[PDB]
Amino acid sequence: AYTKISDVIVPELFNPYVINTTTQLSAFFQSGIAATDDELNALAKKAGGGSTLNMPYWNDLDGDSQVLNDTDDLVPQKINAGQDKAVLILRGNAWSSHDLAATLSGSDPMQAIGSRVAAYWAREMQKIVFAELAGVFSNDDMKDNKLDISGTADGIYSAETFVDASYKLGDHESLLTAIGMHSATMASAVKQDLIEFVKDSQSGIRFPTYMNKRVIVDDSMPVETLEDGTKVFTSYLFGAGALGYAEGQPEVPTETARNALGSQDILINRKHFVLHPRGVKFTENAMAGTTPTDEELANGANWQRVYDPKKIRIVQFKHRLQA
Amino acid sequence: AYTKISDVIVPELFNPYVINTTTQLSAFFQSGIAATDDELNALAKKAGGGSTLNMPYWNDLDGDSQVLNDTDDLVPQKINAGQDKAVLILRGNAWSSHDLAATLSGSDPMQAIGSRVAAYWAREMQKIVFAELAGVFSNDDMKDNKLDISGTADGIYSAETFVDASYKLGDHESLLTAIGMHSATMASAVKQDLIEFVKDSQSGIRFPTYMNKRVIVDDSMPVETLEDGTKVFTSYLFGAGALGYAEGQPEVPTETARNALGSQDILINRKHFVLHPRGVKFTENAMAGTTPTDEELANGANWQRVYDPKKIRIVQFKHRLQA
Amino acid sequence: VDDSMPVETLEDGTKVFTSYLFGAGALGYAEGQPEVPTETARNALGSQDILINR
Repeated sequence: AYTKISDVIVPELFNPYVINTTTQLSAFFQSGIAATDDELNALAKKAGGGSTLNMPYWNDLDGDSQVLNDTDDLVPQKINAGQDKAVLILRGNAWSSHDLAATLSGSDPMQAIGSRVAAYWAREMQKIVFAELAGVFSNDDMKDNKLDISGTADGIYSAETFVDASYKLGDHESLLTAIGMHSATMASAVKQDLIEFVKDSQSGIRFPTYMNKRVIVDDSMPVETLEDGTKVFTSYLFGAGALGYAEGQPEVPTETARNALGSQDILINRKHFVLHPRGVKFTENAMAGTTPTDEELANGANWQRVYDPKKIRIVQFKHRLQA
Repeated sequence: AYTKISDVIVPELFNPYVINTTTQLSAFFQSGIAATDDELNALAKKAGGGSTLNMPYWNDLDGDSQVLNDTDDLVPQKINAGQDKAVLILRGNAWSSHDLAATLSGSDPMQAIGSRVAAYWAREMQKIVFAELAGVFSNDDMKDNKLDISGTADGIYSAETFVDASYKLGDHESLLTAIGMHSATMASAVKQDLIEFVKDSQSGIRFPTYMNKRVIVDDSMPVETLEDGTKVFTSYLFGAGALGYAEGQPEVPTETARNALGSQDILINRKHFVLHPRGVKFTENAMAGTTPTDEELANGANWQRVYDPKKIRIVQFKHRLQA
Repeated sequence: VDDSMPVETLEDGTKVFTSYLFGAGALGYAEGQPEVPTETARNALGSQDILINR
C-alpha cells in the first residue's frame, strides 16, 4: 500500500476532520442553522427509532396572567399546542471506485479524500432537504396561506411580485436571507433586473446576490406544462434563518476492507443526521420502513402542521416566467 | 412516626424490590415473556415519543440446515416484512394515609407496603393486556383467518370445537400454553369436562387447568346478547408464548409530600412500561394523545397489522354456552 | 413596526388604517417595585417547578 490514513486506517484524526470539513465547505450556511446547540447534540445522543424528539418552539408566549389585584395567586400557566414530531434518518454508502479513486487522488490524502467525502455529503444534504420541503409544504390545503401564484398570462417575476411574496409575512421582515431559484428564472432576472455578482463573504469568491439576500442556485425544480406555451416554476422563498439539524453518530464511521478474487478495496461511511423544518409535524401513515422512510416516501404525501400561521417560516410562489 | 421508607423515603433498596415483586406475584406468566431485549430501554432511557419503534423480530430461530456438500457456502435465512411500532405508555396514581393516622404504616414495609403496591400494580396490568387484546379484532376483517364462528344453536365448547380452534393456528399445533376464559363457560366445562387441579411446586399451590395448561379466569369479557335470551361467549384462546414487555424508568419513581391544611400524607410511584402483541403494529391514527392513550382508545378501533398469515399468534372463537 | 392596528371595513373595497404618528420625545415611566421579585417553588403530585416575576 501507501501512507493512506484510510488504508492504514486511523479512524481518529480522520472522522472529525471529515464532518467539520463537511459543515464548513457545504452551503446553505446560511440560511439554515450551523453548529446547532447542545440541546440537539444531547437528544441526538441516546435515541432510537422515532418519530423524533422535541424540539421546543421558542417564545414562552406569556402576557396574559392577569391582574394580580387581590385574589388569585396566579395561573401557572398557559402553553399552546405542541409536539412537532419529525423524522430521524440514516444514510451511508461505500466508495464507488477501487483504491483506484482513493489514492488516485494522491499519496497522503490526510486532507484530500476527506475533502472529497465532505463535498459529497454536502450535495446529499442539499438534495434531501430540498426535495423534502417540495414534497410536503406545497401540497395540502393547510399551508395555503404561505403560497402565492398569480402565474396566469401576466407576470415576470421582477421587482414587484417579489415584494408581495416577500411581505406575505406581514409581521416579520428582515428575516429573508436565502432565496431558492430555478436557473431559467435567474436568467430572466439577470436579463432585466440588477442581480449582481458580489464577493460578500470573506474570504472566498463568490456567489450571486439579488438584493443583500444570498441566493442559492439549484437544479431540481417542479416544472409543469399547461397548454398554450406556458411553463410555471416554483423557486421557494425562505431564507428564514433558520431550519435546524443535529448530528448524532453511528458506530464504525469508516471501515477499510478489501476483497480477494478480484482486485479492489472498499471504503465506507454511513453517517446519521437529523434535519427537518420546524415547522410542520411528520405523521406516521402510508409509509413502510423503518427507519428512515425514503426519498420519495419522505415526500409524496401525509404531513400535518400545528402552529399555525406564523413563525413557520417559509413561502412559495408559482410565477409565470418572462414572456 | 416510623422507619418511613416511603415517608422519609429511602429510595434505595425499595424501587428494585417493588419491580421484582411486581413481576413475581401476578401472572399470566406464562404465557408471556420476561426480560426481552432492553433496546426499548435504551429508548426508554432517553429518549422517545409515541410511538415506540424497533421491536423485531425473531419469531423463530428456524431455517433448517445447510446441506454442506463439497465446496459451496450458505448464510441463508434472509427474511423480512413490515416491522412494527406499537405503543409506549405512562401511568400512575396515589396512595393516601392520614394525619390522625390509624397507625402502622408498616414497620418493615420494604417487604410490606411495596408488596401491597406491586399487588395493585400488576393487578392493573392484567386489565391493560386483556383490554387491548380485546381491542384488536373489533373493526377489521384482516384477522378473519384467526376467528372461528358458531351460534346456530350447536356446539358445546368442549372436546370438539376447541380442537378445531386448536387447528386454527394455521400450520402449527402443540404450541399452546394457556387458555383465557369466562367463568360461566368453565362452569359448563366443570359440569362436563375433566378439569383437573394441578399442584405446581411440591407442595405448593395451585393453578386450575383445562388440559395440561394454565387457565386464566378473568372477569370483564366480550359478552353479547342476541334475541331469544340466548348468549354468546368469546373467551380468547392463545397460549402463544408470547406477548412482550419491557420497563424503562422515569426520573424519581418515589416521592413524598404531606398536606398542611388537610390531614394526610401522600405517595406516588408512576413507572413506565411497554406491552402489546407482536403481533399487530399499533397505528398512530385518528386518535387522541399524546402520549399515552387510554384504556378505551387503546381499544376502540382502527388498527393495522403486518406479517401476515401465521405465527401471530392468537385466535378467538364464539359459541353458545352449553345447552 | 407593529402588528396591532384598528382596521375597519367600509362595505365595498375600502380599508382605513390608523398608524399613529407621535415620536414626541417623550412619554414617561417609573418602575417602583413589588416584594419578592422572583420565587423558586416546586410541586409534588406532579413533576414540575415554577418561576414567577410579578
